[PDB]
Amino acid sequence: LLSPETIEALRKPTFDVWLWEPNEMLSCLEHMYHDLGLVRDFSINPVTLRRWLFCVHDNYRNNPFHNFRHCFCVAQMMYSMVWLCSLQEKFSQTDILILMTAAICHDLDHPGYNNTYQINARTELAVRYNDISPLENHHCAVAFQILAEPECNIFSNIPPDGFKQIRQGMITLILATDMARHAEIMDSFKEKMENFDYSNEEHMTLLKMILIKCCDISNEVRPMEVAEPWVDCLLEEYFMQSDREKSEGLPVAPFMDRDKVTKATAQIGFIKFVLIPMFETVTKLFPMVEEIMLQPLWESRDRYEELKRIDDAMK
Amino acid sequence: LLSPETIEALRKPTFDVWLWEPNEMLSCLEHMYHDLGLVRDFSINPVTLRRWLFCVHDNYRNNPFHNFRHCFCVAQMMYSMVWLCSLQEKFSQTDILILMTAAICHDLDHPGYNNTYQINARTELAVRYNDISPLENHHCAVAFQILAEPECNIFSNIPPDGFKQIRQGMITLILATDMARHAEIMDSFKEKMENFDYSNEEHMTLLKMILIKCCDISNEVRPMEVAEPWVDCLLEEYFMQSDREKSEGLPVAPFMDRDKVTKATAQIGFIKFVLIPMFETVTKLFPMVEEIMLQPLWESRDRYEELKRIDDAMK
Ligand SMILES: CCC[C@H]1CN(CC(=O)N2CCc3ccccc32)Cc2c1[nH]c(=O)c(C#N)c2-c1ccc(C)cc1
Ligand SMILES: [Mg+2]
Ligand code: NA
Ligand code: NA
Repeated sequence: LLSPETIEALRKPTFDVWLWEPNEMLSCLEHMYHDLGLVRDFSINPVTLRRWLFCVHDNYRNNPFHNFRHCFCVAQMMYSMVWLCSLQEKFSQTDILILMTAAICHDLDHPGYNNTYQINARTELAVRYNDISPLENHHCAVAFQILAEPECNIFSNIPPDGFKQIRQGMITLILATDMARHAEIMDSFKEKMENFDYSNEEHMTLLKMILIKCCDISNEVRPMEVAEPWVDCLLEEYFMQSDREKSEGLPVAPFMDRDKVTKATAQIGFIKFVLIPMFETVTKLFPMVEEIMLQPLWESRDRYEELKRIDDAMK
Repeated sequence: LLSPETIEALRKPTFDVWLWEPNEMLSCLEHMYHDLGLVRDFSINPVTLRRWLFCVHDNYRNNPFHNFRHCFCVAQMMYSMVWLCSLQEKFSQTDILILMTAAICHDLDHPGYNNTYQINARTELAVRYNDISPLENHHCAVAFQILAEPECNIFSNIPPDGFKQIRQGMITLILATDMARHAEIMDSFKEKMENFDYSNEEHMTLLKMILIKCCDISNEVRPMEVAEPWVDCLLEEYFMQSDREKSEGLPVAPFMDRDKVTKATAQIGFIKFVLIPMFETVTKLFPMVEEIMLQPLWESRDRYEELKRIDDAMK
């Protein structure tokens, strides 16, 4: 249970996610729902909220990166963004609920190997989802198989009008965390940014997809003490893919090959080309993000480049 | 064995489809992949082609409408419009192969209850496909499961690069048979119709989708000896659903309700507001479409609107 200091600390992207076990992180997730007013406002059963989170945890696998601790991070970032940008002013509790609950469920039952792998290798998955985000489809399908189980049904006191709405909302947001759609989504978002209209449901739907996207890859925003380990974790998972592809005679992405990559090169690429554009467009709507999220993205890039000439002198 | 009155009758849309038993209709679909070049071309095995088709028979269901026979009508109709329109000049044999093969697999394993039931009943299927064309994804999914079996893999001898173009093609096509996407498809089709261009893959891709749709719903193009028994069938399914749907508290469509439908009324709008204006914008690119198809339609509309006043006098 929760230290009033921690209680404060948890809302900030600083927060050291490595000082926490699973079952403590679960106690943190429980807190966020209570704190955000979700439990009161959607008559969530407090036992059933605990049981669901266990049910959820249970169904993430032990991958180097795509494990429960990713999910917790993404959630905790969404919670963080909710306080930073005062999102409870700009969204309904039913939107807020959707964001949190998506965030938690978004990379569920991840097998460790992305869609590219799923597709190329004709996996039962990609067969079953016809090469359209077989992962991210599955994530949802699990997410609701879980919620179907009455003891893990935290929506049990929401009537069908509510549920239908949340279901669509979650399914959108989870499916947007395929990166194949990153520029697609980022373009459409910039288009609507010219004259952003908090009245306009398509604008908010985009905004929401962005927010979870920001979270689905916020790692580097955190302190580097905290952030860097994830990179190793990610790479470890990546090389674990390519080795199996190189084995089975399947395509290998340049970002996933042992020989071609370095930690320093790949992250410079990702920070400058993917992250800072996304967190820039979002800074337009919420200025308070420059300071808290762009700053330690700028720093993290400045570090990786000094680490680049150190990767270049050695080899 | 096929008599050459049959081998003549198959290439045109009149072809009566209630005569032939299953094993005989398989022979027709064999004839078509030899006759259209695809056996000679794609190095297709002559026994993997009779296994894949006997297999594909086993994985339709005994549905009042959406059955193997529906699969035959649509492909046999799809055959009819290769000669009719002379599509072997405009389209590649890849495009010819996809279109044929899609037609054959397009409503695979249909349970006889539409997207709107699966979803509203929160059925395993709907949960899995997240309300996104639940059936048209399931059909496509069952398809490529047969063609992953090595004793049915007709594409065995095809490259993955060819297979990958046959994949992300047959896919695009079967997901277009969700009439729920009808409106959306039509309008994007007339968007290109302004200035049509057989060079462009997209315009050509859109064309391909249109063509296959016209087939799923191509019953009243046929002679009303042949064409009218598919409105006793369609409704036998439609009612079976709306019996259970009322019986499980679930919304019922007007158009499926027992006591709001009389065959005639149903097909008049289904002809006036769906079939006619589709085939009309098919005919701008291929004029011979007018003669053969838009005719037996216009007359089936007349036939039904009189059949209407026999119904209206009675009630
Ligand atoms: C080895 C390079 C590390 C670098 C670049 N890399 C980018 C990448 O692999 N891909 C492959 C598909 C794609 C589409 C558009 C842009 C990039 C990429 C992955 C990544 C990086 N840094 C990160 O902090 C995170 C995080 N979170 C990710 C990351 C984030 C999400 C997921 C699903 C996977 C990886
Ligand atoms: Mg994911
Ligand atoms: Na687990
Ligand atoms: Na069967």
